Amino acid sequence: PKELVNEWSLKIRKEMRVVDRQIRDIQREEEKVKRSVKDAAKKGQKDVCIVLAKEMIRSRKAVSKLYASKAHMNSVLMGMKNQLAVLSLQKSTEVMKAMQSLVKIPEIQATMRELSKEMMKAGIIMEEEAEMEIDRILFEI
Repeated sequence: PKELVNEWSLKIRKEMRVVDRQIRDIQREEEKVKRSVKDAAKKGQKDVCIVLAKEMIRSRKAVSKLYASKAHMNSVLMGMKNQLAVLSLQKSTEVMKAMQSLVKIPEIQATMRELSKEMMKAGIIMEEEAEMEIDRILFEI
């Protein structure tokens, strides 16, 4: 199954773009929240700042989880590079676990699980102090 790899690669790579895109937006959005946060600071609106702040943390986590996804994707792409050399299809216990952590990202969430079948077939398988992070970013901006 050399034919499969080439397509899968492409699919995987295509989701990678979605991932870059989604990040590009979240960041474009943080540019803005940053400004608001400042404005609200200058006008002494504490509650607007705290709130927007939670918006910011939420973003950072969002983006991070995304870059983590990009990694997982590359692990899987690598596994594809490999599958080419492994004289057939061997059960790369690597591209197993990555594609198990990948079927849990909203946007790529759907497809992945379907690629996971195509593969599994005849081949491979207290944040209570996060009330301190906000107070941090406020300061950090």
